[PDB]
Amino acid sequence: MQNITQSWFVQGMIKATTDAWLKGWDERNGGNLTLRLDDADIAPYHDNFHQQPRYIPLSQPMPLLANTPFIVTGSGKFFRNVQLDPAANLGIVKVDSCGAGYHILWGLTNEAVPTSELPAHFLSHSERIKATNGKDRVIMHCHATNLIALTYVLENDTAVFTRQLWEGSTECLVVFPDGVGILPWMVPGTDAIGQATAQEMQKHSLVLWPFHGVFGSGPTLDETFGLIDTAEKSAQVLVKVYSMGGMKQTISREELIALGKRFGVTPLASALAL
Amino acid sequence: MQNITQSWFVQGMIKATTDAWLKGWDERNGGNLTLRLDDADIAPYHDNFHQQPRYIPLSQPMPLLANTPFIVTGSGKFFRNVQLDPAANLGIVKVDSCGAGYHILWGLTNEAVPTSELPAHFLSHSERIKATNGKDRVIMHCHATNLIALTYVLENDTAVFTRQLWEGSTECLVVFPDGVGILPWMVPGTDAIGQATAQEMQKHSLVLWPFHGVFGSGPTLDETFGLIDTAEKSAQVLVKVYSMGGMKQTISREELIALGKRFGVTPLASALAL
Amino acid sequence: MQNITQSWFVQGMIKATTDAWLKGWDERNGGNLTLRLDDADIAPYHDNFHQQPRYIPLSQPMPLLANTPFIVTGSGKFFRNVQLDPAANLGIVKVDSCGAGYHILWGLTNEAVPTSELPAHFLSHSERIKATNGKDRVIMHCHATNLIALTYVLENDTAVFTRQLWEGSTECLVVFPDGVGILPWMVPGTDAIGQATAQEMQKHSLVLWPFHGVFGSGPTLDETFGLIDTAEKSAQVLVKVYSMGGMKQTISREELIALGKRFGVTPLASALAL
Amino acid sequence: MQNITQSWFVQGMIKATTDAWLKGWDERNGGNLTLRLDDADIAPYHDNFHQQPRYIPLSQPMPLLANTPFIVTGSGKFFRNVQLDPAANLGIVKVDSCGAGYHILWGLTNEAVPTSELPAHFLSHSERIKATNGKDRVIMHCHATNLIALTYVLENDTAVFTRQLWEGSTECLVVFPDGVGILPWMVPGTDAIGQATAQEMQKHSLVLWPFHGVFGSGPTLDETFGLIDTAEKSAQVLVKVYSMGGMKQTISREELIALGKRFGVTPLASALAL
Ligand SMILES: O=C(O)[C@H]1O[C@@H]2O[C@H]3[C@H](O)[C@@H](O)[C@@H](O[C@H]4[C@H](O)[C@@H](O)[C@@H](O[C@H]5[C@H](O)[C@@H](O)[C@@H](O[C@H]6[C@H](O)[C@@H](O)[C@@H](O[C@H]7[C@H](O)[C@@H](O)[C@@H](O[C@H]8[C@H](O)[C@@H](O)[C@@H](O[C@H]1[C@H](O)[C@H]2O)O[C@@H]8CO)O[C@@H]7CO)O[C@@H]6C(=O)O)O[C@@H]5CO)O[C@@H]4CO)O[C@@H]3CO
Ligand SMILES: *[C@H]1CC(=O)N(c2ccc(NNc3ccccc3)cc2)C1=O
Ligand SMILES: [Zn+2]
Ligand SMILES: [Zn+2]
Ligand SMILES: [Zn+2]
Repeated sequence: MQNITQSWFVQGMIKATTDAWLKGWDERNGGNLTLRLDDADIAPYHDNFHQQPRYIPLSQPMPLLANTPFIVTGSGKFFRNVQLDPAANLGIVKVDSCGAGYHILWGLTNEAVPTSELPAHFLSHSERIKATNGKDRVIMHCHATNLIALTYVLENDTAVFTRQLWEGSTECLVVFPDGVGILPWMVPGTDAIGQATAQEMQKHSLVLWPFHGVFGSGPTLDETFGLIDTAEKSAQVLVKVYSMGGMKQTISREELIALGKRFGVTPLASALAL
Repeated sequence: MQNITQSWFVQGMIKATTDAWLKGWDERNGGNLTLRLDDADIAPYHDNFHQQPRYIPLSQPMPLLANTPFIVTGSGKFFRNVQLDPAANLGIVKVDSCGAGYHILWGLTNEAVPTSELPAHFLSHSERIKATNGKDRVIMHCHATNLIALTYVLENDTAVFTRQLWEGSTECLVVFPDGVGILPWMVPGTDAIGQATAQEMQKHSLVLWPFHGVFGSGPTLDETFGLIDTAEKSAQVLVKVYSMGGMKQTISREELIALGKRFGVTPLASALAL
Repeated sequence: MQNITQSWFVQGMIKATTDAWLKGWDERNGGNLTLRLDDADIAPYHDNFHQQPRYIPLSQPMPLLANTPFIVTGSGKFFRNVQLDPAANLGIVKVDSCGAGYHILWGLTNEAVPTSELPAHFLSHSERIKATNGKDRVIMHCHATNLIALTYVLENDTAVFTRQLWEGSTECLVVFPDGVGILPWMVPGTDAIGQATAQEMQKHSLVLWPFHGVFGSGPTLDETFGLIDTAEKSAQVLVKVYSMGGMKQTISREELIALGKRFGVTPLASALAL
Repeated sequence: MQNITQSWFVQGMIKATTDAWLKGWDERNGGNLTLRLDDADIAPYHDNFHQQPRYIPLSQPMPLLANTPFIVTGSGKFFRNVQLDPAANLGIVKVDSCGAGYHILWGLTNEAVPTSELPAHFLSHSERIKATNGKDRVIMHCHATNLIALTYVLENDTAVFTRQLWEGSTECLVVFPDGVGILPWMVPGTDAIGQATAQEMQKHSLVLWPFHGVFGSGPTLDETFGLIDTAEKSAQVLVKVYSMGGMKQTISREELIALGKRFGVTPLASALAL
């Protein structure tokens, strides 16, 4: 029998980390990746399961994610090294039936632990199932080069930042009609910043952090990568245009209304009012 | 018998799309490619043709493309994965006797359909055949990065933009003396955008969609790729000098007038006036 | 038996050169890279050892490096060509028990000689041992594109340069809390530059050569790569922000101390108080 | 301000129970009804809300239904009396932010509590959101007079039972292509019967309990009533024909394929096999 590394999800995880390394958003060990699975998916690969599932408690209870398996990226690992050693960089966990801990059933070899952003990754998983009726399954974080440079010149508010991104290209409005949410500056790695991010996940599928990076979610990896990929391309044009002397002509407010009606999308009221 | 995946026109598609994802042009699902073929080309590959060709009516009758087969890229597909699975992403179609629709013969599995810009393809394919006596065989669309940012700062004029594009490099004038078409901003995926795009093809081989991208048309795949990339290089040259404070010396009109007649080429008279 | 070229350190250094090759940092033959080894790491591979080891005396005595084996690159050797020929581009040397000479054991064939900057690498190799108690093992030098351009604009003072890099990315204060030291411009390849470069290595892990390149040290082959990669990305963001027109809001001094307080890193007082 | 008793959802809950009383399926206090609302629906009626919302703990957590309001019928109430005193027979509940209980805001005066079959209603509400993508909102239970008679004489199996009601009338195929579910006889009002009912709701929108009654689901009250109404009328002609001696000519298996293909409806596999 083929080992678990030949499964459909493991091969998918290599594709995401390999291509992000060529894009240039994951210098050193920046970025994380988590995926949601089903109990039927991992059924044939019971042989690979470790004989000692390590148990790690949860920071706070998550009743909604009871008996839910995930495949995550280990902490302190290089995204470029994932394609070379899947066993030592990845792993699978399963949330207990109570919602206060998980068991490491494979991977994370040599006392490796999941990403330190797990409280942010798990809290946003819960708030997106409710807002999508169990469709979104993937959470991704990356330090988009063109998005970080924007937070130093643009006002740090939800309205104007979302409006600016809509004018970067035509397809931007269609992909994320709900806009993006930007927080004030906060120290990473704390639960106080995970709650704020999870609060903004209730209304948007794209989250911005000033001077740090970006957050996104989607149904599958291909659709999740496309959401971030489209967002960064719009930022690339703006930085190039802004250094030329600033914007001169752009899409009018009424023009975006006509675009929204054709594709059956509802633009954000706050942003369109600008 | 050699598989259809190894044919010359299939190997042409895998080369052209992969060379566009590596240039940062086709984020998400942006981009499509239709190439005209002959009945002799598809004759040896009758074994792999589908036994139940689904019939899909065309929006408008196209008598000039009757009995003319085409190869198309699927709608909503990702240019990164075309090399990974050409059959699920590429397809072949054939126009019926009366020019009212088309049949699916191979590819486009799992209820896949040709690209949503198909009406914009056939309206321009028919016109380009008339202008160049059937030499044209490729239609290319992609989201070049530096090209789009030019529309945000320069006047959206056919003559003005072509004039600037000629001064960016010495080879640009010879490659496209006919100039590049420009259109107002409009909603994609409609037959109205198909008419306007095909209408301007009577006098230009390239059309620029503001804030969206570019439209290509040429005799073969190799020249079509280099037809737009020549304008992309002039844009990258233009972008760098613009941020420097402006352009101070360039090719003068008196230098340009003698250049074309060295090669015996007829320049665009409208741009020569400026 | 297995060739020494199939060991861990030979394959490991092949990665480091090729990765930096595509970044655009090491055109022609610029840049250097050495790694410290152990006697046990090379014990079983005496088969590839040269029968007669050539002897070269050191310019100045180095007592701390006595009887220690190293692996280095060759002078006048491009970083691209290494993967095509491991033997003709690398070499392993072992300093004598006195600290005055070394013998070439394997590699460096065809009268190959180590890099001309060997005094600068050996001087910094010894002095980093005192500071890190033998943890650091790699010294790297390469022409980082965006760090070179910064010295033309920013003043060459430790307090100003360190603060700007800390503000271009959140993680910078955690990666190099000691700051970056700046030297005056000197003629390369001499011994005067080697003594000043080592002088700054007592209080910095990143030393900048104006208009020439950067120096950095790391515990392993990958940590030293990320250290330069993290610092390069920070300078890349600062280049666009400064070129876009200016910098308007920033991370305040109160936030900077709070960020370093959480991760247990002491910022440089002189630059922090700015 | 218009009274809450004249709202669009209270006047719609009277109609559903009054109409079933004239059918005869709700003798004494048999049957109950629940409806899902939105927070905007009950916002204007804040004035009439009780100042001391009673808190009732739930048997088991229901995290998916957090912060969701409903309207239900009381326990031990007569369907005939709802039109006489709406405030004593109906009530408004709201699940808390965690999912372990609910409050009572209006109605159910003189210490009245919701129906004893709420866990069955709540568990089916949660499940049908996943299998339908948030469209089904209503759950109804009633004792069909004839459908009980069919159980005493027909084999208690899912396959033949589904196919027989499919032969009653032509519209039966279109309305419920997924058939009906039949459970082994268990004592009503238990948590075991609630879990078993929810499992069958993952496939079909009609559930049969032997000798007791029926369950239904739909987007609105009118659409939910017509599902059971169509099922009952189809079962009416069955016993009428059956009591005359049995069937003599019925619908062939072939005609079920032709009718389903006409309206783009995929029938059940096992039922169509018979
Ligand atoms: O109404 C309910 O929400 C509840 O409200 C009141 O409770 C408040 C507490 O009095 C108050 O101190 C505070 O609680 C904090 C607590 O002090 C902290 O220590 C921490 O709690 C963590 C806990 O220490 C940790 O062990 C774990 O808890 C799990 C628990 O061990 C495990 O057994 C299970 O709990 C189940 C419980 O055993 C069941 O009986 C039942 O619980 C009922 C309970 O019996 C009812 O009385 C009622 O609780 C009231 C409570 O009485 C009020 O005082 O309702 C409960 C739900 O039906 O079900 C439980 C779930 O299965 O799981 C526990 C967990 O879910 O994993 O984790 C704890 C969280 O990290 O934090 C709490 C919260 O800050 O605040 C309470 C809310 O106001
Ligand atoms: C949300 C859902 C839920 O049930 N929660 C919760 C709160 C408190 C709690 N306390 N448990 C406890 C307290 C003291 C001693 C033993 C157990 C358990 C669960 C939420 O927060
Ligand atoms: Zn980050
Ligand atoms: Zn496009
Ligand atoms: Zn140098």
